[PDB]
Amino acid sequence: SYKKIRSNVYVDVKPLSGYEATTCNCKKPDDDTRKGCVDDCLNRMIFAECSPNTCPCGEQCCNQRIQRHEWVQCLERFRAEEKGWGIRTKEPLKAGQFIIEYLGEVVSEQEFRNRMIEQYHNHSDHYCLNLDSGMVIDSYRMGNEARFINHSCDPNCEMQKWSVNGVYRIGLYALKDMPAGTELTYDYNFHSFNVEKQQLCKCGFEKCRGIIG
Ligand SMILES: C[S@@+](CC[C@H](N)C(=O)[O-])C[C@H]1O[C@@H](n2cnc3c(N)ncnc32)[C@H](O)[C@@H]1O
Ligand SMILES: [Zn+2]
Ligand SMILES: [Zn+2]
Ligand SMILES: [Zn+2]
Repeated sequence: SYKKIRSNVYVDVKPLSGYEATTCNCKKPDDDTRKGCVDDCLNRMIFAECSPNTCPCGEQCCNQRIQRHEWVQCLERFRAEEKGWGIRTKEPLKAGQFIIEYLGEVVSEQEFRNRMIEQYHNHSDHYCLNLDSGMVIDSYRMGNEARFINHSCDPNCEMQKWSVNGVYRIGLYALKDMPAGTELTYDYNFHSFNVEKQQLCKCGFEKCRGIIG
């Protein structure tokens, strides 16, 4: 029962990273076929996508994934046993691959708290990641499919914080290759917000830490 958005909705804050990542220097290819910014390009080293208007690789680069909204067209929602809904791929996924950007209403730490008691009173799930400087990305009412990814103590994905054109945004990247049909997951510990609301983890894992978060 959420509203589908294609981009973050900035409520009362601004996640300005404060660092103008420019001149990624990594050289441009030669074949339209292949890509431009290998596993290098000085920018990707400080998790800062390249500003289109300067990247040596022109329109055919690969470190602007979050900007160009280059999400994977495979994710499929589905009923996860004792975890309600969940997301999974229909196409395999090499590791380190950009999977999708995590959207929502980016709000302050206090703006969220209020929502946490003023509206998310009688609520079961927890939809929001830590963004930066207390600012949070709330997705209880708005966001995309990522809001549907479950937690695992042995994640196959990691949420990463990148400076995009001067604004911190969060993308979901794979940690390990995955066979089609595999459910995407990430560790809510260093990413998801902090509310003493707790739940038993149906992670289904050997050394599972027992509790979410
Ligand atoms: C943002 S939602 C993920 C989508 C959700 N499964 C649904 O049906 O709408 C987060 C909630 O899903 C459930 N969940 C996600 N991962 C879980 C896990 N490993 N174990 C148990 N519950 C999980 C918990 O209620 C948690 O608060
Ligand atoms: Zn570069
Ligand atoms: Zn670039
Ligand atoms: Zn677990």
